[PDB]
Amino acid sequence: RTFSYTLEDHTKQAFGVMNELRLSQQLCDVTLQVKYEDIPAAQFMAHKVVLASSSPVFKAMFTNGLREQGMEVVSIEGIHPKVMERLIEFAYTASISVGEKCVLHVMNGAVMYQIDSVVRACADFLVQQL
Amino acid sequence: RTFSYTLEDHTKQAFGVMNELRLSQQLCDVTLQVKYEDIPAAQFMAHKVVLASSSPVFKAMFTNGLREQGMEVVSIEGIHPKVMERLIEFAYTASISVGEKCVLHVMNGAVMYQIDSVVRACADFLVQQ
Ligand SMILES: [Ca+2]
Repeated sequence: RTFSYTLEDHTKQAFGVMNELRLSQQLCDVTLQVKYEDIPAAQFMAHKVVLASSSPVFKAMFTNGLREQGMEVVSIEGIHPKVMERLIEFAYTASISVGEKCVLHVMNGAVMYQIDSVVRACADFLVQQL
Repeated sequence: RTFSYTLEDHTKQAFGVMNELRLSQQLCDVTLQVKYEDIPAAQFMAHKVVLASSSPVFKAMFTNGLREQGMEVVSIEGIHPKVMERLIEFAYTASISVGEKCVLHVMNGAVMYQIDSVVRACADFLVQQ
């Protein structure tokens, strides 16, 4: 005989704790430094695994080579802090919420990190405004 | 107007990748060394955030002390490797599967790491037997 059990809510509970840890700045091993014209650089701390889990681009970036130990700082250009903030929040929560006139720029930021699900959703939202 | 989107399956997909990373032994920042009487220590590579997300014991263990630089090796005693394996698998997949006659020792491990859900399921199983 075999005992089996699965907790249906597990991955949502778990992500809830991981997001708490991100906001507390605990266990974080990467800092995203986001530089946008004529405004100060912003910093977002996160966990590489979590970014990897949602984005093949971050996955490739953090499994390639092997970086000298500790806090990695990654320079990001071409994307507003607030777009990156929203992609990060998506990785950690499963949700994103954006002013309708800026959906195009979020989409492009999701393109850049190959977050296909938010690329599609953005796209479908733009197509129903035609 | 506002644009709103949630991907309902996101957290299952993302745990699927995190689990692949664990099995490919990439990005790992902790190696558990599990020692058990008259058997050599077994190693298990995992991601601290992930273990912390599923176990307050792991959470406390990795948030206490200093922001560790790189791979930490951690001695563990009082749990067979295979019990730890199944708890780690549970953390990363939401599922655990064990032969009936060892449910008790799995329950004990889940108590040790304060995985409450698997404690309750193991209890439930042992009472209706
Ligand atoms: Ca408890």
